[PDB]
Amino acid sequence: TDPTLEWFLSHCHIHKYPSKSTLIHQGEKAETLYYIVKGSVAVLIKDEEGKEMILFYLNQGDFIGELGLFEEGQERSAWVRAKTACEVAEISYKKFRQLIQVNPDILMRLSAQMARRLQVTSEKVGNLAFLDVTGRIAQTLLNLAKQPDAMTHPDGMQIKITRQEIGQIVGCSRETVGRILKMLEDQNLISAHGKTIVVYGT
Amino acid sequence: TDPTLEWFLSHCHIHKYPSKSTLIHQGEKAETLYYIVKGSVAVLIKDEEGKEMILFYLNQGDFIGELGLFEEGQERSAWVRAKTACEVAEISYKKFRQLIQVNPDILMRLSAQMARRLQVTSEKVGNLAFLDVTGRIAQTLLNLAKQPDAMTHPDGMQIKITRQEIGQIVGCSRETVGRILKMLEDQNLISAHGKTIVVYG
Ligand SMILES: Nc1ncnc2c1ncn2[C@@H]1O[C@@H]2COP(=O)(O)O[C@H]2[C@H]1O
Ligand SMILES: Nc1ncnc2c1ncn2[C@@H]1O[C@@H]2COP(=O)(O)O[C@H]2[C@H]1O
Ligand SMILES: Nc1ncnc2c1ncn2[C@@H]1O[C@@H]2COP(=O)(O)O[C@H]2[C@H]1O
Ligand SMILES: Nc1ncnc2c1ncn2[C@@H]1O[C@@H]2COP(=O)(O)O[C@H]2[C@H]1O
Repeated sequence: TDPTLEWFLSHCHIHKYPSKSTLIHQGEKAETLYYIVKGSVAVLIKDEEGKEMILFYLNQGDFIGELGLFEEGQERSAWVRAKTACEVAEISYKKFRQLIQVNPDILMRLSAQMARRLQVTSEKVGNLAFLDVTGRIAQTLLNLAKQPDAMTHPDGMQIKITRQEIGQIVGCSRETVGRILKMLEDQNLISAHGKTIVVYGT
Repeated sequence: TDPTLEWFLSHCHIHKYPSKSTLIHQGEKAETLYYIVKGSVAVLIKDEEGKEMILFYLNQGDFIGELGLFEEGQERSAWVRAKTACEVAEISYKKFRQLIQVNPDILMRLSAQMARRLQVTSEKVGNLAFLDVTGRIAQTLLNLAKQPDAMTHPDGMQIKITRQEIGQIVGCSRETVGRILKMLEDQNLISAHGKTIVVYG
């Protein structure tokens, strides 16, 4: 098994949250670090009109609220809401700074996740800068197809995903998502089989 | 004037890069960490057609090429180009991982810069998703006029930047930048005094 996590978790409080609950309130003062024992979450930023953007999906095995760890007086950089019911560990920054001196691997794992997040977020900047809505929705589909949650299909990878949520990822209305998907079918690039979406040539 | 940082540099091998040189190409196998002693660099990504986007500006006191540190077999995720002449400290991941075990403070310092970079890059995501090109150019000029290299001017603040570099930051053609600037002058919000730009306010 993993003694390091075990060791890490023995210094945490664990708490459970129902689906759709807000784990992190943007703007708040950061003093605590979190680790997802079970579940999945969305990280998201808002427009001044209430519009929500989904930055990132995090799951079992992810730290959360780590960005304020390295400087005192930081505030949460974004919102995090419980995608499913979650089981979440919690430890203060101070205590977590102490664990680091005993075993820096826990910091390595955390920074490993920051590095990954930075790479992917950077790619998202690129999509936003270089691609129109159509292009962005295509890359979004290709990426979801590459996920392990992607069911295998004769014609390609099969994903299940809401239009609304596709909109929150690329930054457009769900109506716009729908019209674009319908065009991608016509172009014979995907299929919209009721619930799922089959991404051809994946 | 910093015990840990010197301690860190003492293990580094220094290299100098002339302006406009590329320290890191995207795709390379990551096996080295960098630290900027002097100078400034641009981190950027290219598009399949060659269009360039500036992700971040890094300066004296910034690690570079740290994203490949935590997993092996990784590849450099972007290009880093010398914006000026640079004095850069360098060290292998292998030897760097040992510095961590000896003193994890050096990791905390590294990780602290990574944290900031994620916040600012997520902010950029917001910028691009919620603001039209006009919006982004305005915001950009403001941010530039709040810089320390922002010379002072009686009408406001003055900055020196090309339209090319403005489009690389906000993601538009240099012909788009020009057109938007003309409009900002029309609104008496800036002045195109040749090379430089006066930002009223
Ligand atoms: N671009 C991103 N990719 C992944 N996780 C993010 C991103 N932006 C913010 N987060 C997470 O959102 C959390 C909310 O507040 P913190 O800044 O405390 O810590 C944050 C990060 O863990
Ligand atoms: N630039 C944008 N234009 C429209 N909706 C956006 C934008 N950026 C983010 N969104 C969000 O994306 C969501 C997708 O579908 P909704 O109609 O539910 O509501 C949408 C908005 O909240
Ligand atoms: N969004 C970003 N903000 C700051 N620095 C970045 C960003 N994206 C990439 N870099 C730097 O670009 C470097 C090039 O390759 P690495 O992945 O080795 O390490 C990278 C980071 O140091
Ligand atoms: N979406 C974009 N459209 C056009 N140029 C872009 C875009 N995103 C980044 N760029 C870059 O921005 C640069 C600014 O001026 P150029 O026309 O010289 O070349 C441009 C491109 O390399």
